Amino acid sequence: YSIEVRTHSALHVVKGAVVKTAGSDAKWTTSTYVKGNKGVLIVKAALEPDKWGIAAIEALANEKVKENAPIKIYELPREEAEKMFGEDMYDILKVVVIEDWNVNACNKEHTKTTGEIGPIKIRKVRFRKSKGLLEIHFELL
Repeated sequence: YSIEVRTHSALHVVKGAVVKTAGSDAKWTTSTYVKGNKGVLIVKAALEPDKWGIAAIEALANEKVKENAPIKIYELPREEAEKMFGEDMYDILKVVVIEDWNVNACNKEHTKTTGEIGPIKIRKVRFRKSKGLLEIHFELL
């Protein structure tokens, strides 16, 4: 797999890892970004994490990677998708679903399973109190 195909599949894993810890406080992904082996996820959240709740994310991320879960893909019509899933899928349709972790209508090339992507390490986490946003830098090995 390409260095960025992997990277991009990580976005979904990291996202689900965020949802697990933050719960409802992960309001939505405002944006993402990919460059080489390095990625950035930006989420709208009320409060900021506490070092523990940052290691927890890198941990949940890597845990999902270590259980080599299938990155399920559905190419469904405009509707039908919405009945099967719903609001939780937005930021014909191409929907990427990591069972019980993340549902996302992404439109790019992904690895087949979480294993392929490999180890995820969180580099830096920035919070903007001004805007209510959480920025999460990471890269693969």
